[PDB]
Amino acid sequence: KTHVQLSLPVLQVRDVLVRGFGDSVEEVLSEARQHLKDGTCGLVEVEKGVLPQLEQPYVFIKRSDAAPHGHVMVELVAELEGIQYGRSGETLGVLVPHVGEIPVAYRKVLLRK
Repeated sequence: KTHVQLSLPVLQVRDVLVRGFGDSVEEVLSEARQHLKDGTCGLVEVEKGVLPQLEQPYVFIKRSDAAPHGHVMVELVAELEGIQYGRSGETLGVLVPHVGEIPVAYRKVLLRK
């Protein structure tokens, strides 16, 4: 399927144990997609002071359209030293590995895969 319904655990930035997906734009997009497929991907909501507490390159989920069955359609955009790889809508948050952190909420998304 071109899209997959996912429910992403929303993590507090100070709880996150693994603060990024790797060391290159291509690696972090690769790893983010693998973790999204494996159900091992968390979401951190972006506010003042969040991104400097995480590791670049960043992987964002961004709204790709204006929401089937409650799931917002999203796609992945990576960022490294202020350059983004991808073009999409509003940021819903930054993706990180999930390794058992307790979430504060869930974000229902339809991921363009």
